[PDB]
Amino acid sequence: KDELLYLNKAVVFGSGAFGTALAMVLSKKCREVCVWHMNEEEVRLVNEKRENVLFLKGVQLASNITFTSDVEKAYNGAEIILFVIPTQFLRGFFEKSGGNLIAYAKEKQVPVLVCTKGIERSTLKFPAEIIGEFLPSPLLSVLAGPSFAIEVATGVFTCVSIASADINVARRLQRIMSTGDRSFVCWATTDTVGCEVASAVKNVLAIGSGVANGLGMGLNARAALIMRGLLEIRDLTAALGGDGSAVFGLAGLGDLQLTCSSELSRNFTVGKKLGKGLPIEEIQRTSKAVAEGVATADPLMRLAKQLKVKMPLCHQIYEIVYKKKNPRDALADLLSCGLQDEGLPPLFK
Amino acid sequence: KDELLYLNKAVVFGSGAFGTALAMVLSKKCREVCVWHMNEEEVRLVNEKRENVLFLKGVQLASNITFTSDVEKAYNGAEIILFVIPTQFLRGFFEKSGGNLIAYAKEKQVPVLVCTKGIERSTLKFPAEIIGEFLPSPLLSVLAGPSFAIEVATGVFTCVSIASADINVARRLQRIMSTGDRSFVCWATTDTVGCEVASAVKNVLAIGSGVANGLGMGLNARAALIMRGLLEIRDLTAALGGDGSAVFGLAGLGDLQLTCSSELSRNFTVGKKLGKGLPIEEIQRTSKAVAEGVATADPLMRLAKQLKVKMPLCHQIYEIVYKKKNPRDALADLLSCGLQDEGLPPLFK
Ligand SMILES: NC(=O)c1c[n+]([C@@H]2O[C@H](COP(=O)([O-])OP(=O)(O)OC[C@H]3O[C@@H](n4cnc5c(N)ncnc54)[C@H](O)[C@@H]3O)[C@@H](O)[C@H]2O)ccc1[C@H](O)C(=O)COP(=O)(O)O
Ligand SMILES: NC(=O)c1c[n+]([C@@H]2O[C@H](COP(=O)([O-])OP(=O)(O)OC[C@H]3O[C@@H](n4cnc5c(N)ncnc54)[C@H](O)[C@@H]3O)[C@@H](O)[C@H]2O)ccc1[C@H](O)C(=O)COP(=O)(O)O
Repeated sequence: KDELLYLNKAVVFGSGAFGTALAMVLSKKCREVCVWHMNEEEVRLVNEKRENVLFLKGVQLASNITFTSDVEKAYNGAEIILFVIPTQFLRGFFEKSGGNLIAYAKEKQVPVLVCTKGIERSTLKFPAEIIGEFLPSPLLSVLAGPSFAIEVATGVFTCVSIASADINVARRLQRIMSTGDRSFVCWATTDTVGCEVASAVKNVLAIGSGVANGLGMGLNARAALIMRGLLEIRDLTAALGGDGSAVFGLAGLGDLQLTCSSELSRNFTVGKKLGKGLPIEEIQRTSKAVAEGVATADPLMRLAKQLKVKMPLCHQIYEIVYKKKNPRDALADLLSCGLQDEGLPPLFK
Repeated sequence: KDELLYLNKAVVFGSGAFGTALAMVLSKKCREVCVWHMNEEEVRLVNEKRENVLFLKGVQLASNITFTSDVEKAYNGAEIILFVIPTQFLRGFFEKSGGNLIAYAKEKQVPVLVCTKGIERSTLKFPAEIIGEFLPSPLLSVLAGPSFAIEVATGVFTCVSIASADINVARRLQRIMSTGDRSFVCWATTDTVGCEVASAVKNVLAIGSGVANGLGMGLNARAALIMRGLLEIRDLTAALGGDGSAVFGLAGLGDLQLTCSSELSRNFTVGKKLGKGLPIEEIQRTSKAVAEGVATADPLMRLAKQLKVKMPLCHQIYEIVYKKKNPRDALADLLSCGLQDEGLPPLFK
């Protein structure tokens, strides 16, 4: 079935750049799209201006997108639910505001699409695992790929993966999310673990790429970091029981290479500033958008230690981000290994 | 052993941007480096200016680099030979000027490092196979990775792969080419087929990335092209009997992602101009540097046909370059497939 599905209503819990961008996609597919934001005064401003002046400036909202601070008005009648709340705020949302949403989603068996990327600080859980404490796992699918919000929001060609345990669920969602003007194209997979691992780790690597840039290194170095970094995604995926199909697909390779290669990435930008010598405390004090890699770096290290997975690049980035290791010392220690084989396994016999 | 090796002399056959860049690397490892160039008047100019004003403007040559037009003086006493002559000119060099060089390399068993990328028009041969008509296989190794000439020549951090059938040869060359200031770092491998396929095909794909950019597409689109394109490298590598370890290594993923992402790529730049509406004939007449993808695209299609390997992106790129196909029509034909699975095989159970 290559034919598109359309809905009466979608709800997006996530008022940031990406939640808004995905609301813009859904506006083409749904009669009505509701976006939930926590602050009522800010909601009124966004609705009045027909522009998310908080988190996606310069993009006029479609008329069929409405912001609200009322969780129940947001989800009522929704036929798909998207979560795009940043990782470290997801749990709080369900604890504070999620009770009746949970009962609704369960009652009406509403598909949930997790678009958040990262690892939660103390629990070491991926976003879908956080959500899985509150909602049944069969309702949960994962969206992941190279999808900068500004390009997605304005309908510039974008490919993403949708992962679900059951491939027929992924294929249905692919028909809901994909657009007939071919601006947003989804590809189905079952590798939910590979998708979420790649998504979380790629943000940490992107800080590394930004550090390289800030230190005055070039495009050759960036390419080397992407290539060696993907190995870390691959090894963690294997240790966590993922089948690894996502690693060299849109969620892994595609998103990793995208995020490591542009200042549009908030994580890249954090890296650049660290490489130029700013402390993380000042970066984060003056930042108006979430850089998930910052909070992910520590729980990623703890998870990898637990599973005995060596992640040399992510380890040094963690040292820079959380232990104030001078980026030049981190670089030196990274390259202290001496000469080696590329060391990749054959794909073929 | 990971201690560096130093030579008395190296010779580089290839006076272009990359040959000159690699001579700059070798000037750190060798007492003397000779670069062969076909034209004596231009040789005198380069030597006088202490700058390759023909093909690498703005970079001052090390004092221990000398250009020459005399083949026999170039290789005399050299303990490594690099070939960096563009693919379509390699054969002519051996037929017209290579007789004594060939005897020297054989008699003294001098390691030869092939740095040229592409596929030769009539024969469908990779650069090491062309050279392999004249020099025996145990002397041939291949250099491949994300290594833009300007960054290499000026000592900005670069990683490359060196492939040889015997891993011990590759590891020896790695010790000769890698620098102690850690500016140029080599990784050993045996996947010579994978390296050379990736090197040839990535140039064609880079034209495609350029076309996307010239058509006004964004970074999300670029990431998708890189991800899908690598599958074509992978499939062709399998058909040609490579073990595929290089596909997601520096030669494949690394070099592809680099070349598809920067106007420093000659092939990207050709693509961009094609995407903007310029005919290939105008591009080629105002071109001051080789775009290997242009000439490669034809034999690449013939080889893929011969092997029954589908290469959907490379096919459309070939149509744009050789058959006057409107880039917008090529894009439409690419995007007419309907919704699919990502369809990558698992790496693990
Ligand atoms: N922005 C993107 O391009 C992008 C974003 N994501 C993910 O989307 C998630 C949402 O982040 P966002 O980009 O929408 O973030 P803003 O920083 O734009 O929004 C902040 C939201 O958080 C709320 N918020 C802020 N503070 C609080 C507190 N204290 N409490 C509760 N709620 C709060 C606020 O009200 C907004 O709703 C996050 O997990 C990202 O990893 C995935 C895909 C893409 C891209 O493919 C991508 O991955 C981009 O890479 P990158 O390197 O990430 O740019
Ligand atoms: N330039 C690079 O950054 C680069 C270049 N290469 C390869 O190096 C090989 C040599 O190319 P070059 O870049 O040095 O090319 P110039 O165009 O700089 O030199 C032309 C040479 O050809 C001679 N020449 C010119 N016309 C003739 C004729 N008619 N007869 C004989 N000899 C001739 C001339 O005298 C020079 O020696 C070629 O196969 C490339 O694929 C690999 C690695 C890198 C980079 O990683 C890389 O791959 C770059 O990607 P890209 O997309 O390619 O930019």
